[PDB]
Amino acid sequence: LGEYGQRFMWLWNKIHDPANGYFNQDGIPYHSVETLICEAPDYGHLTTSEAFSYYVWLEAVYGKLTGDWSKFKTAWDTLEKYMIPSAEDQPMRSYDPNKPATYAGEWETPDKYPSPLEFNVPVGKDPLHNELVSTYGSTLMYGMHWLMDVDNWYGYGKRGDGVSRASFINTFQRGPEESVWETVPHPSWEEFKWGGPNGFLDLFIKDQNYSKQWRYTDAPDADARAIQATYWAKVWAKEQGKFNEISSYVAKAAKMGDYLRYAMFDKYFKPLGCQDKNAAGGTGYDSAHYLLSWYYAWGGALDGAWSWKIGSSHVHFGYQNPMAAWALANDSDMKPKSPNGASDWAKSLKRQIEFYRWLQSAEGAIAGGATNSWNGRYEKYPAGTATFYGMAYEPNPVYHDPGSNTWFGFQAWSMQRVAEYYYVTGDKDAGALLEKWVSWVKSVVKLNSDGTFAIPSTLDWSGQPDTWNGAYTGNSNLHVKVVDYGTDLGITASLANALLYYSAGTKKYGVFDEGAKNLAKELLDRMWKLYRDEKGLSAPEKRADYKRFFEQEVYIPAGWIGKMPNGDVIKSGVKFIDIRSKYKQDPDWPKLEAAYKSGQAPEFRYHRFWAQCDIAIANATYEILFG
Repeated sequence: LGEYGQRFMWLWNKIHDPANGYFNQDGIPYHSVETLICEAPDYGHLTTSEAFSYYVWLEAVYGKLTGDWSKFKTAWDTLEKYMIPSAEDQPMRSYDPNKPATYAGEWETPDKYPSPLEFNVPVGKDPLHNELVSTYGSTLMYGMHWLMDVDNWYGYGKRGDGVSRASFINTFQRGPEESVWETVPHPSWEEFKWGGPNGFLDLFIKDQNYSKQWRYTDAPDADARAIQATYWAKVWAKEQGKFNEISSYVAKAAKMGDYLRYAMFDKYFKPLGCQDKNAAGGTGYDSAHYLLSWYYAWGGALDGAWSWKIGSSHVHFGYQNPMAAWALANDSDMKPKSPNGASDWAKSLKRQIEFYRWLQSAEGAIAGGATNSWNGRYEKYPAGTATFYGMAYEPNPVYHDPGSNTWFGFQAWSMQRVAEYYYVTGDKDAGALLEKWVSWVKSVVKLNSDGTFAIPSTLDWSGQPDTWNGAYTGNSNLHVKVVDYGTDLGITASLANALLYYSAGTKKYGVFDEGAKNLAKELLDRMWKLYRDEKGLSAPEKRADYKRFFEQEVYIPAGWIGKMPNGDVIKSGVKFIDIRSKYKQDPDWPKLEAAYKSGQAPEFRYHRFWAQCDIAIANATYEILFG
C-alpha cells in the first residue's frame, strides 16, 4: 500500500514480466538478463544457487506485502525440481563415514594441477552421515549444487544427454589463483563424452586410474539465505493465518538446514588447529569449526562402487548467517528433523557471532576469515599468526585473483543477516558488533551534493586481529582501507537493508539510531530517482577486466588435448574465448570487440537477478519496518 511497498511491487512486476527476460522457459532465473557478463559465473544465462535463494527471498517479501503465497511456493518448487540434484543425479552408495574421502592438496597456481591424491594422509570421521540416513531414510543430500547451465549453452545437457536444459556444471577446481577467466567449464556428471580420454578429471585430480562419476558442490551462503528467506515467509504466513499452505515449504528449509551442517566441518574432517597433513583425522566434532565454510561437496561412481563427502577448511565472514542459524536452532517450526540438528545450529550461531567480532577491524569493517588448512595442505602457521579456535586468520580466504574480501559486497550481504538476527533477538554482542560497523558505514558512504552517491567498491586490508579468547579487543592493528568507489545497486540496496534492520533494532532495544535509517532511505531514494530503466534499475559500469576474454591464457597441461561439446579444441595456449567460441554470436559481442580494439573499457548497464531482488527487498524492508 505505501510508497516503498509500491516501489517493491513495481520492481517485482519488472522482474516477473516475461518481456524483460529474467527467467528461462522453465521459470529458472538467470544470473542476469544480459548474457555477456563474467564475474563468478562466466556467462549470464548460467545461474547459481545464490540466484535461486534470492528468488525465494523476493517472493517471501511478496507474500508479506500481498498475502499471496503461491509465488513463494512456485519459487521453492522450481528450486527443488532443478537446482537440488535429484535421486538419479546423485545415486550414492557404498559410502564409508570412517573414510569419507581421500586427500588431495591445494596449490598456489593453476599450472600445479592436477593435484595428486595422497593416500597415506589420514582423513577423519564424518559424524553426520549415519544420523541423516536414519532421519530421512535416504542417501540423497538435500542441498543446492551451486552452478547450472540453464539453457544448455555449454552443451553438456542433463546427465550427459547433451541436449536438456538445466545442466549441472562446475568450473573452479584449481586453487586460489584460478580466476573466473582461467577455468575449464565441465559437467558435474562425468561420462568421458567430452574433454580428453578421462573427460576433464585429470585436469583437476591426478589418480592411478579414472572412473565415470558424478560430483556436486554446495554454496553454503546460498542455502542459508534460502533458509533465512523461509523463516520470514514462515513468521509472515503465520501472522496472516496462512501457515499451513506454506508449511510444506518450511519443512524443505529445515531439511536443507539439516544437511547444511556439512559446511561446518573441515574439508577432510581433520581436527581444528592440527597444522600437519599427516596428523590423525578427527573422531567426530573435533573437526567441526561450526561455521559456514566455502563449500561442502559430494560425489560418487556411476556404478555406485564408491562415494565421498568433504566439508571445507576455509571460512569467509561473508558466508555466515546468524538469522538462519538462530531460526534453525530456536524456532520450533524451523527445527531440523535429526536428533542433533538444532543443537549443532545453536553452537554454530554462537561460534558465528564470535567469528564476526573476532574479525572486526579497528575501523569497523569485517575482515576476511580463517582457515584450518594453511595453504590448503594443513601446513604450519607462520610465527605470530592470529588464531580463532585453532584456525589461522586469512585476509582473503579461498581466492586471491581478486582477493575474496576486496569485494565490499560481503560487508552488506553478511551484516544484513546479523542485523536481522539483532532486530529479532536483541543479542547484545550482535548489537555491539553492528553499532561499530554501522559507524564505519556512515564514515565511508558518499552522499554527493548533486544527488548522486557512491559506496565502497574495492577494499584493502593490513595487519591482523588479536588471537581470539572470547572477548572483542578492538583489534587496533587490523585495518581496512577503501581503495575505490562505485554505484553497485544490488549492494547499495543490501547495505540500506542492513542499516534499516539495525536502526529498527536500536529503536526496539536501545537508543534509536535515526541516522542509520536516514542514510538507508537516502540511498534507496537517490538510486530510485536516478537509475530506473525499462527492465528495472541499472547503473553504468565499465569492465576493463573484459580484456581477459581475449588475453587470458587458460592453463592446459602439455600434451593434454580435448574438446568442448561445440567442438572447440582444448589444448595448451588456448584463451578464455577459444574454448567458448559461441560467445562470438552474443548480441553484445560487437560492443566488447569495439571497446577492446580501441583500448577502452566496455560499459554495461546490467540487470543482475540478485541485484534487482536486493533492491526490491530493501525498499519493501523500509515499508515493513518504518511504514
